Amino acid sequence: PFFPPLYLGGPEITTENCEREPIHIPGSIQPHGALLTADGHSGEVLQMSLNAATFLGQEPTVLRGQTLAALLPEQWPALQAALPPGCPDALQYRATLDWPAAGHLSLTVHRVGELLILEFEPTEAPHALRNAMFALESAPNLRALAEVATQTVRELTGFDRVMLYKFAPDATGEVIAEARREGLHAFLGHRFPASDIPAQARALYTRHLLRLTADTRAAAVPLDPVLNPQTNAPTPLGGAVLRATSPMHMQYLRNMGVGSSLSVSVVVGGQLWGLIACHHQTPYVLPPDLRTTLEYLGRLLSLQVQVKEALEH
Amino acid sequence: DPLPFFPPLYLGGPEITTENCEREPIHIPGSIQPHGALLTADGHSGEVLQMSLNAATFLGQEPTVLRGQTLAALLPEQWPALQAALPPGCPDALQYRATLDWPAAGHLSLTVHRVGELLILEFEPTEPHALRNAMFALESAPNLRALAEVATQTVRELTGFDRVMLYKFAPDATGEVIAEARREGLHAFLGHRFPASDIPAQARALYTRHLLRLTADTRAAAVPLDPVLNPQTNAPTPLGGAVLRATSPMHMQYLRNMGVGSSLSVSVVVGGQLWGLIACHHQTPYVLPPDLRTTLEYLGRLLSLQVQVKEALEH
Ligand SMILES: *C/C=C1/C(=C/c2[nH]c(/C=C3[NH+]=C(/C=C4\NC(=O)C(C=C)=C4C)C(C)=C\3CCC(=O)O)c(CCC(=O)O)c2C)NC(=O)[C@H]1C
Ligand SMILES: *C/C=C1/C(=C/c2[nH]c(/C=C3[NH+]=C(/C=C4\NC(=O)C(C=C)=C4C)C(C)=C\3CCC(=O)O)c(CCC(=O)O)c2C)NC(=O)[C@H]1C
Repeated sequence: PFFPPLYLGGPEITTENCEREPIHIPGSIQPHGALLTADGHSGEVLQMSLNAATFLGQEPTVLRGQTLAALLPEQWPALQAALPPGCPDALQYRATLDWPAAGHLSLTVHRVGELLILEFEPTEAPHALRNAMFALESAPNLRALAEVATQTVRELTGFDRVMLYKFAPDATGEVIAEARREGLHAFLGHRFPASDIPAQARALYTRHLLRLTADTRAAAVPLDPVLNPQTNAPTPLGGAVLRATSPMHMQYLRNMGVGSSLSVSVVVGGQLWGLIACHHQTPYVLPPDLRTTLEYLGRLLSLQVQVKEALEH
Repeated sequence: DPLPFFPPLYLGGPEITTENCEREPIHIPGSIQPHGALLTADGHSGEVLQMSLNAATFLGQEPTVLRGQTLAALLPEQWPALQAALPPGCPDALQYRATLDWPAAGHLSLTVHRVGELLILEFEPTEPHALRNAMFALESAPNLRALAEVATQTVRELTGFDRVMLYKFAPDATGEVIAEARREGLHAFLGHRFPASDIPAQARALYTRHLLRLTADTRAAAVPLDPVLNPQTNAPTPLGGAVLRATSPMHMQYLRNMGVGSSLSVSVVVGGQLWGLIACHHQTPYVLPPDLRTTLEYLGRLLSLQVQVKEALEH
C-alpha cells in the first residue's frame, strides 16, 4: 500500500520505506507556478496554492469564492467540452491567457473525478522539431538513435546533461547515451539500482509522461486547504507537473550537484522502456512551449525505439 | 502481375493506360507543381545544375545568373547547415527545413534532401495549442473507431479541407474508408471499398518511405525541370522525396472526374507496412502552407503509434 502523507501524520520516509511514500499526494507544488482546484460542475474554486496572489494578482479571498465562469469567461466552456466527466486523468487541455497582471500565462487543466486541476505558469509569444523528427527516423540503429535523441534534446534545451536511461527487465537502469557540457562527470555506461526510482514512481511515470524539479533547493508551496473539501481527502496531483518533488529525490539531486532536473518517459508496449533524463547545474524553469516539444519527442522516440528494436529481433 | 517501370515519356516511354498502370515511373516525372520552385545542386561543390522553369519568378533572378553561382554564394547562411544536416551517404528520406527571408519573394520555406551526389532544394512561400490538445485526445480515445473519428475531425479542423477520411488497406491492398469528416452536403464514403489498383503497387511502395504527397490544383500544368536530365548522370532526376513532384496524370484524371480540386494524403505506417492513409479532398484548388503541413506530418507519426496501441488492445 502507501503510508499516509506527512501532513496527515504518516511516517517520514527513509531508505527502509522508499516504496511507500505517497508522492502523488504531497499537498504542495513548486513555486514557479500556481495551482487552483475547482468543482467540475459549478466551476467553484475549492483549493489554491498559497502563492496564487502573486501570479494571478488577486486579493486572496477573492479567488476562493469565485467561479471559473467568472474568473475565466472565454475558457470555461472549452474546459467543459475538452474534459468531459469520466475522462482519464491523463487527458490535458492547454491555453495561453493574456492576463492583466502577467503578460502571458500558460494554463493546463486536467480532471480527476469531480475536480478540475488548473496550473498556471508564465509563458511567451521553429524547424528544429521537424529536423529532429527526420533525424531520429533515419538513425540506422538503436545506438545511433539514442545518440541523436540526447544531442537533439540538449540542443533544444541547453540542459547541462541529457541522458537516455534504459530499464533492464528487473528495473535496473543503465545510461546508454549521453550528451553533456564539457567538464561534467560521464554517466555513460553506468548502471544504478532499481530503488533509485521506486516502483510507485515508475507506475506513475507510465501514465504521466513528464516531470521536473525546477530548483532542487526551493521550498514547496502548500495547497490551502490541504484536503479537498469535496472528499475531505488529499487532492491527487500526479498528473500535475507543478507537484512538489519528493524530498528524498531532492536530496538525491542535491548530493549529485544538480540544480534543475527534468525527464520524459519512453513507453513501449504499455511498459516503461526508459527515460530521457535531463540535468542542469543551476535552477532552470523550462517554459511550457519548449516542454511540449520534448513531450512530442517522447512519443516519436517511443515509436522509433519499437521500429529499431524490431530490426534487430 | 508486377513488372518493371517504363522509361518516362521524355525518354520515349509509352503513354500510360489502365492496362499498364503499375509500371508508370511516378518518381521521375521531370517536372513539378507550379506553386513552388525546385533547384538541384552538386552535393560536394554546390554547383546549381537543374531548375524548374518558373524558378526566376520565385527567386527573382535570371536562370543564367542562378546557374552561374554555387549554393555557397546563393545561401551563405544555410550552405554549412545543409552540409552538416545532410552528410554524404545519408538516406533520401532525411529532410532539412529552414525559413529564408528572400528580397523579392517574402518568407520562403526551404526543404532540402540528398539523393546520392545530388541536393534537391524546394522553395515555397510560407506564412495555438491545437496540436498538443489533439495529441492528448488521440491518446485518450477508447478504441480504434473513436481514434479514427477524432483523427479525421482534428485534421479537418486544422486544415479546413472539405473531406478528410481514414483509408485503411486490407491484406489484398484493397482499401476501405473507415472514418471521415466531411462538409455539409457531400455524400458519404464511409464503409465503401475500392479496388487494389486504385493505388497501384509502385505508389504504395513509395508511400511507405515518403509519407506525405499532394496535388494542390488538379488542373494545373506541371513545370519542367531545365534541363530535364541530371547533367551528372545524363539520367532522370529522382523526385520521389520532393513534395513539389508532379502527380501522375492518371491520378489527376481520376481526381478531376470525382470533382476534386485539391488532394493530400498522409501515410500511416505500422510495423514497416503501409497500414492506411489520412486522405483529404477539397473541391477547389487549395495550397496548404508548409508549416501547417508539418502539423499533419507530426499527426501521421502519432497516429502510427496509437494505431499500434489500439490494435494490441484487440486480439
Ligand atoms: C527511498 C527511495 C529513494 C529514492 C526515491 C525517488 N526517486 C525518484 C525519482 C527519480 N530518480 C531518478 C534517478 C536517477 N537520476 C539520475 O540522473 C541517475 C543517474 C545518474 C539516477 C539513478 C530519476 C531520473 C527520477 C525521476 C525524476 C527526475 O527526472 O528527476 C522519486 C520520484 C520523484 C518525484 O517525482 O517526486 C523518488 C521518490 N531515490 C533514492 O536514491 C532512494 C534512497
Ligand atoms: C492506371 C492506374 C490507376 C490509378 C493510379 C494511381 N493512383 C495513385 C494514387 C492514389 N489513388 C488514390 C485513390 C483514392 N482516393 C480516394 O479518395 C479513394 C476513395 C474514395 C480512392 C480509392 C489515393 C488516395 C492516392 C494517393 C495520392 C492522394 O492522396 O491523392 C497514383 C500515384 C499518384 C502520385 O503519387 O503521383 C497512381 C498512379 N488510379 C486508378 O483509379 C487507376 C485507373
